[PDB]
Amino acid sequence: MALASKTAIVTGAARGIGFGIAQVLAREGARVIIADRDAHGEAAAASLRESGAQALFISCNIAEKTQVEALFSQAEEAFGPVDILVNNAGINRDAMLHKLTEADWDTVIDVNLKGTFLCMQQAAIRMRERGAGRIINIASASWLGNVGQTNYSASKAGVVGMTKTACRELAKKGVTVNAICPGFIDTDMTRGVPENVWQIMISKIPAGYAGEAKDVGECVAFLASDGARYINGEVINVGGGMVL
Amino acid sequence: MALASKTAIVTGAARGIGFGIAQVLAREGARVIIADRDAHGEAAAASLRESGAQALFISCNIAEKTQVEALFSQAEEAFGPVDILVNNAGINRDAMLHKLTEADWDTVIDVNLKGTFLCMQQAAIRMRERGAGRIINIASASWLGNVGQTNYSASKAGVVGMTKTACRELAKKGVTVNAICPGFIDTDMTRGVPENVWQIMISKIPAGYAGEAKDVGECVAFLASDGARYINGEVINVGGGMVL
Amino acid sequence: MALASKTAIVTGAARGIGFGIAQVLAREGARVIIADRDAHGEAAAASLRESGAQALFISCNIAEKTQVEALFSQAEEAFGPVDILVNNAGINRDAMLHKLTEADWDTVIDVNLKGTFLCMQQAAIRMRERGAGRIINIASASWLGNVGQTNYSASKAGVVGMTKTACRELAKKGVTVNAICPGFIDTDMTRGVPENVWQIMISKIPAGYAGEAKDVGECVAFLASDGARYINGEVINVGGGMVL
Amino acid sequence: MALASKTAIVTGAARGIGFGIAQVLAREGARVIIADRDAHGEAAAASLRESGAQALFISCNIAEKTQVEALFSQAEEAFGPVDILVNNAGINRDAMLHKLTEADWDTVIDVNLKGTFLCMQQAAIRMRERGAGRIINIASASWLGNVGQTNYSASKAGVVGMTKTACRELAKKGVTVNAICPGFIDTDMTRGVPENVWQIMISKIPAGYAGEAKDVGECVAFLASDGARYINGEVINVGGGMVL
Ligand SMILES: NC(=O)C1=CN([C@@H]2O[C@H](COP(=O)(O)OP(=O)(O)OC[C@H]3O[C@@H](n4cnc5c(N)ncnc54)[C@H](O)[C@@H]3O)[C@@H](O)[C@H]2O)C=CC1
Ligand SMILES: NC(=O)C1=CN([C@@H]2O[C@H](COP(=O)(O)OP(=O)(O)OC[C@H]3O[C@@H](n4cnc5c(N)ncnc54)[C@H](O)[C@@H]3O)[C@@H](O)[C@H]2O)C=CC1
Ligand SMILES: NC(=O)C1=CN([C@@H]2O[C@H](COP(=O)(O)OP(=O)(O)OC[C@H]3O[C@@H](n4cnc5c(N)ncnc54)[C@H](O)[C@@H]3O)[C@@H](O)[C@H]2O)C=CC1
Ligand SMILES: NC(=O)C1=CN([C@@H]2O[C@H](COP(=O)(O)OP(=O)(O)OC[C@H]3O[C@@H](n4cnc5c(N)ncnc54)[C@H](O)[C@@H]3O)[C@@H](O)[C@H]2O)C=CC1
Repeated sequence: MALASKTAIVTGAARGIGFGIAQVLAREGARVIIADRDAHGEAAAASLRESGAQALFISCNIAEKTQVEALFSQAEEAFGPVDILVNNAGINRDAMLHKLTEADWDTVIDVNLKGTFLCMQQAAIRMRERGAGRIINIASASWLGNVGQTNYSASKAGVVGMTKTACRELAKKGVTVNAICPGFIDTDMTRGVPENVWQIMISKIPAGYAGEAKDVGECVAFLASDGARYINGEVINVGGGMVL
Repeated sequence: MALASKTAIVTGAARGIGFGIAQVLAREGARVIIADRDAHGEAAAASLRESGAQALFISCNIAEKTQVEALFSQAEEAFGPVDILVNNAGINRDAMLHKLTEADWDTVIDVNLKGTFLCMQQAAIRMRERGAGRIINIASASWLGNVGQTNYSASKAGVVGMTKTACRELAKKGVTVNAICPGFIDTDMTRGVPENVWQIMISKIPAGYAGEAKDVGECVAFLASDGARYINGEVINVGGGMVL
Repeated sequence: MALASKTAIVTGAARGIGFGIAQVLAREGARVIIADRDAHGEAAAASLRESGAQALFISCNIAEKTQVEALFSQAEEAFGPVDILVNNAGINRDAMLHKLTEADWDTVIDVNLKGTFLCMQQAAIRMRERGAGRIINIASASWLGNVGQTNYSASKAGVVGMTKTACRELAKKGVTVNAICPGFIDTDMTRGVPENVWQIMISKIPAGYAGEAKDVGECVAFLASDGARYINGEVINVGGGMVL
Repeated sequence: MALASKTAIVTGAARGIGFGIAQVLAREGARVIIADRDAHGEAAAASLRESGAQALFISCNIAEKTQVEALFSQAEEAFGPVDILVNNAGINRDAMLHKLTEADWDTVIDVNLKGTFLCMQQAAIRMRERGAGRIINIASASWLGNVGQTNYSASKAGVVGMTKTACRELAKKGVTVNAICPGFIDTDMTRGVPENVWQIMISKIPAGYAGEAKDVGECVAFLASDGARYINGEVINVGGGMVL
């Protein structure tokens, strides 16, 4: 029970990787705020409660500062000081560089990059006064480039930059800020693809299988623990050796 | 005369690194569009003309798609197909993570990241049809983190991500896309800093001095030449060995 | 008890980081072989036994293939199949590039690089047949350069290269191979340094203090567990955010 | 004529990449020492002389300190102070990690890593007193791992480590030390492979073709010039965007 008596916000935790992260944190004893724009977040929180954990859904669009301020206020009123923030919420609006619309650019930056910043900021305001904390950002293997992902790669590389900046500003205050880059993970987004394509992606992964949400969760749980106090500003790939 | 009969757009070329880049490109025979939001860009273009080069100022705010579309239209009407794009325009609005205003976040992302995207997009639309081209993005040593630069580091890491994405999309079309990360360069932006700070930055540079605009220019000119056809998706530091 | 019923070899585990790693692995239930060239390794093993763990010292100079073959034979006779190898043993013989003697070059490469290879090889021979395993190499922040460390940086960068190579060869066989780069850790090697130097290294560490052996140990224990099955070929810095 | 009145040693310049580098340096006006263990080096030097350049073959096995000392003595007696050292000489003795013989390990480290060190050392002794110089090391895309190349990847990552170390020690003395990582280059070593295999390797290169020796040469020539004085400790890939 490595995270007993700790409070964690996981953004985008209604489903997929976020939900897997929330399960693992809950398994290790954390009180978990499921922060999501979608109301299925209530079902995710309920699922954690049914397994014996303490959990609460808070509706939040991370791209809106006032909603993010409200998320942190409410979270702390309910479960006390936020020890752990996991910035997992994100979207794709893929297109080739020459075709990408301004709207599809704007929206991906707004959620993945700005939204992540807004949450990091709220965590930082609080954590720097308490002298403790964990911020863990979910980036992507696409941060060093991927076809069709000018907006997404920009946003996720941006997240890595902020991660490293925040490490420098907050490390002396007892806070760690790290990034995880999932490789190819089995979720709803990756499942709905022709089976021939799936096999091509698998053949790019030296380990020979797609990861699960819980593989990302295990790495988050480790970075969130006291044993990872000296890991700061890192980018850890969770992709079975896969070089995108 | 490595760039004879080539047309280059250099954004942010009214002063500083951009102007140095434009000088070197002009020295190697390029026709140079000085693209800048500031009207001093006319004086910069005039200075190149007085030295014997062909040059033209076009007023442009790279954050506005319609102005960027106009920049490329006019550039091509005047000097023919754009062979080389140098995305140098950028700004700082520094602040610690816990203090950074939403406006200061927005503006830096809008210029450095989105602006760079808009220009890359216009270049890509054209260059992929011609089967030739050079895109060179000026990032920063701050892309892997720097105190006070949550917004700036996000934006510049983002530029690195897009650079690598564009390399993957465009390399087979005979186009290279690379990034230069200047370290500490002597310009108007770095000169207007307390003298105590300047000395701290100098002591971080193994070479023992601040670089000049022309040092960045020389690297741009090399990447722009036919001899660098096989360099693609690279991040080259021009910082006298400086590890930020 | 994440490593119950697992057998681990930790090279260089008589003292310092190696001994800390061995403690943490033992705490999580592993049977630990203390492999070291120094006979104080018997005391380290005894200390683990006195705390309730199973542990055995085996004398070994990792630079000698025949001794490494003997280490693995004996280890397996005593505690059964080796599930985990931690290549921690290493030395410094620092000197500026222009002064470094051939003997001091030879010895550092022989231990840090070749020794690590020999042990990796023995682990690989066995692990690839069993379809399971963990190899964790202790590299150094010096792998991307450090004054006075031509031989050491060469050796540790070399270790990173082998780590990534081995990930590619072994991942499909259910084995992970990862590297940890400690930053500045408080051990016998770092304590025996002029006090003026110590203070300079501390001022480079954003966290504000030198790490302990157990900080490296916690990261090893995580990578050795089933929860890190999808982390492969990584280089994880354990240095309180320190950029050397 | 960017390198007029400069003296360059290129190791391994009897054929392949080394010979291409020597051609480009000679084209830009350098006096070139072809340093090689093979006597075909005399023919390579003769070929440069027939094109109008000044060139000299010196027999040298870079793994032997006394021969390297002799190489630098003779080179300077013939063509005056060595301004540029290109450490290109290297070998492969590939094998899987579990099969690699001790002899094949030893020989690759001895040539690629130790040999490169010995030459760097001789250059450094001289260049640090003169207050000027260029060292350019040919590494490989394999430095971040490649199947069957435990020894080669170790050796080439090692070269990158030394490169960065030497940058830190020598930058303040007006010397730059950089590394080039060729991707997939058309030489005698790469030509002797079944044509079906070659096409698979080509399809992994975003640029869509294999590089030539002269592509590496162009990058060396640039780094060797005065225009690259502010590039130091860099690893530049010359591989058409190819991520190994
Ligand atoms: N699927 C994969 O294999 C990989 C995923 N990632 C990243 O990991 C993270 C999780 O991805 P998945 O589970 O695959 O995605 P998903 O789409 O299954 O889940 C995303 C969740 O975030 C929420 N969300 C979206 N926009 C939001 C906003 N503005 N405010 C609050 N919540 C919002 C959604 O409602 C949803 O519940 C994302 O950041 C994704 O980009 C990175 C690499 C690979
Ligand atoms: N000076 C340094 O040490 C470093 C500079 N950089 C980057 O290099 C680039 C140039 O830097 P400096 O010359 O120091 O900057 P500077 O501030 O001296 O000049 C920047 C130029 O860019 C133009 N510009 C700004 N926003 C624009 C827009 N939206 N549209 C069109 N033009 C615009 C400005 O009008 C100005 O002419 C910037 O992107 C900067 O972030 C990166 C690392 C270090
Ligand atoms: N302390 C620090 O801040 C850092 C340490 N490291 C690395 O961490 C590892 C451990 O370092 P410390 O515990 O600080 O050093 P240490 O010198 O205190 O302990 C080294 C141990 O390894 C053993 N060893 C040396 N050569 C050997 C050989 N040929 N065969 C078997 N055993 C051998 C020694 O007998 C000793 O027991 C080393 O590889 C070192 O390079 C890396 C970065 C920072
Ligand atoms: N061919 C390729 O695609 C790639 C080559 N490289 C590296 O680039 C460099 C040149 O490669 P190639 O031209 O293909 O090699 P090559 O095998 O065609 O030529 C290498 C030259 O180095 C010489 N040499 C070998 N050992 C020596 C020693 N101990 N002292 C002095 N000279 C010695 C040989 O006699 C030969 O003339 C090597 O370091 C190689 O590992 C790296 C990545 C890809």
